[PDB]
Amino acid sequence: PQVELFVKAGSDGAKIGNCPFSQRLFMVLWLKGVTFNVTTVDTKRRTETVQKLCPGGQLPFLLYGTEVHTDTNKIEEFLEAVLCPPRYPKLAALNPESNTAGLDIFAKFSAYIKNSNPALNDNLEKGLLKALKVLDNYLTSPLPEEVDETSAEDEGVSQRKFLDGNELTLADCNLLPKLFIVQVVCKKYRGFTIPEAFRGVHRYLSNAYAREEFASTCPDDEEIELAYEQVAKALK
Repeated sequence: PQVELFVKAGSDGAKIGNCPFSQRLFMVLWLKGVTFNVTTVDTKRRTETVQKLCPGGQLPFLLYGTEVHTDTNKIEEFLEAVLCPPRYPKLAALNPESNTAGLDIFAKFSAYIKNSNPALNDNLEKGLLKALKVLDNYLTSPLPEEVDETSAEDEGVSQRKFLDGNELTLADCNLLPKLFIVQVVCKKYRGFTIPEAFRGVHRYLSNAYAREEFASTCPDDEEIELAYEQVAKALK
């Protein structure tokens, strides 16, 4: 059955532009191993097909067979439920807390980057750093599967590659595109990088950057910087 993912186009109206929902879904369909097409949508010059398919204008959206699905959380849940085993791997996290760890990082970033109040900058920076810390703690805390892990290097320190264990799950598909925006935008416009001190966060990222499902679905750095330029330059 035809699977077509419609995603935000970038600055030339045709390549993949900034959108962490679009990347999340691209990652979910890559991980499922299904055959799909991805179509970019220049929201300033929508085609008549797109206009007819998705009158509301939500983006990203999914065309499945003849059915149109909107809202990323809904599209992911639908895909998880319809692209299911034996044919397709389940990608849902086993540990519910894998789906919440790091949930506030993107909101704290957005507040920090859109801020133009010089007196709030350090406060918002610290709010971003604390959210990254919560994530780091989740990543260095052994998961259930690792209880009293006989093979641990350090006592009570986790070794797994990703949020929920050693395989990418739907929780990584949500979080990783958001962290990529954070890293790209914060480096270009605030001179901010995630502290090397967050060792769980940097291990997670090195492992993710080594996977093509993540690396090959990232928009070009340039598109994210372009999308964030106006707001991130507000701070004087």
